[PDB]
Amino acid sequence: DFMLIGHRGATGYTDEHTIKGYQMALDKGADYIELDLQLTKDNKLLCMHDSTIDRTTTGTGKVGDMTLSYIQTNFTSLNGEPIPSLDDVLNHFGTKVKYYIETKRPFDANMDRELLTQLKAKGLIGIGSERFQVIIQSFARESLINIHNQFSNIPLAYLTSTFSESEMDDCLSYGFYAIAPKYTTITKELVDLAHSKGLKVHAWTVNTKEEMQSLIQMGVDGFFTNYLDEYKKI
Ligand SMILES: O=P(O)(O)OC[C@H](O)CO
Ligand SMILES: [Ca+2]
Repeated sequence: DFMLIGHRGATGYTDEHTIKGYQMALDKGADYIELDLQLTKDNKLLCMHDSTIDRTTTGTGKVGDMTLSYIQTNFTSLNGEPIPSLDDVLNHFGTKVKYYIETKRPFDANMDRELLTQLKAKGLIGIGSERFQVIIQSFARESLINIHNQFSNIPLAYLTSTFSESEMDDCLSYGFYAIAPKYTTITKELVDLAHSKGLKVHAWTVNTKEEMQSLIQMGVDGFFTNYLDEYKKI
């Protein structure tokens, strides 16, 4: 009844968005590994939070300006792990793990298409797939609506830095499964209102046991954390 999400893998303990980090998240008790995706010049999907590789890799530049091959052959994560593609992660873990996958902005129909192509190739969506094995999240309503039009049974989470009744109503209108608000905007009254509308609430990004306890008392259905070991201390 509660979803513990490893934010970019196990970010508090190791490099974000590495297969080593995704594995560490699973080892530390995450229900879901969380991927952020950026579109390469050749319309492949890179596990990368920022539009640019400058902060987290040995390289620089916009992901959209380089081919997947150029990025993976020339650069590594800060501490030397490979920079994984969506394909690399799905090939590594297959149907053994649950994925919480963000389409980063700007909205791009090519990103949505490539995401659905890679998931379908592993049987993670469409016929015979387990509901909740993949949740897709975005700040871009356009990405979630486009995906919902193509694969109506994938649970979708709308990412927001606010938590208003108008946003909950939009989630209902477009058939989204969850609203995913910044955790400091959440109150028990707002969670109860979301629940009354048939929405789940997935809070991000909570990093202390005290703040985890507060969110659980408010009745959130899940949260994203950098520090999975803190959940075992609640
Ligand atoms: O860390 P960000 O910037 O992707 O913020 C959203 C949370 O990670 C939940 O996807
Ligand atoms: Ca994210």
